[PDB]
Amino acid sequence: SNTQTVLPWTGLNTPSGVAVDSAGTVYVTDHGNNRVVKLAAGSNTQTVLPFTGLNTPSGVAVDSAGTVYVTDHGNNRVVKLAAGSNTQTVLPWTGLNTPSGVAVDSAGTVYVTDHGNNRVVKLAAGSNTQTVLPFTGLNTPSGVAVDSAGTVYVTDHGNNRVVKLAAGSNTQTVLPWTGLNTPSGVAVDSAGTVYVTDHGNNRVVKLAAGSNTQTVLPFTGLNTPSGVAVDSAGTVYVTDHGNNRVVKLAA
Repeated sequence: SNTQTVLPWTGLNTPSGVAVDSAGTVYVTDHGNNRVVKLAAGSNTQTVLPFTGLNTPSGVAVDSAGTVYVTDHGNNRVVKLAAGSNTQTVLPWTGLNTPSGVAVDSAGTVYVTDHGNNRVVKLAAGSNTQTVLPFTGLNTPSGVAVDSAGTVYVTDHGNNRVVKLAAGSNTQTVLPWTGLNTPSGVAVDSAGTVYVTDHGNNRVVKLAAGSNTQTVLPFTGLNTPSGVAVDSAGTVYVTDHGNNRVVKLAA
């Protein structure tokens, strides 16, 4: 598709992050209202998830079980809420300063970019052992994604680059993403295409696996795109921060 759709949310303010589950439900960190909102596919009526005491949440992810993970930036913590529950769980991150993004893989491992500590950390499901991913040269990592192979993708906001790290590997690859400025969000689809939100150029770009040739996605009227998600159908969802809206673009 060539023309974007504005999702029927109400009362958003400076939305910071977006996730989408297998059922097409869309989840948004309504950063300016200190809450997390949820929208079923083909619904015009959001619901507010019963998190407690959030403060300018920066990012969101959802796993196969429908559990929702939120980087509660203002409180230096990451919380999760299982589907149907009213009790949030504070994850056992230690030494976590300012979480800027969160991703969860199919095995339930959680990945968090720590903006204030210039690093990316992960929590294995069940084990709850934090480890620091051996990225090198980072500078205020702003978002994170994980593909089905376990490759971790980080937007290295300070160095205008996207870097990836193969699972258990010691090889970090800079994506040959020409013209990138201040990347702020990342997502990866099942074909390994990478989607990045770019503040400097105020746009959303994508890069196919094994490609030097980006596409600028034809969104329109964006003011600071802040988060991005891609569903199994290839629909691209973007939080339009400066416009208090969430836009999407079918494949």
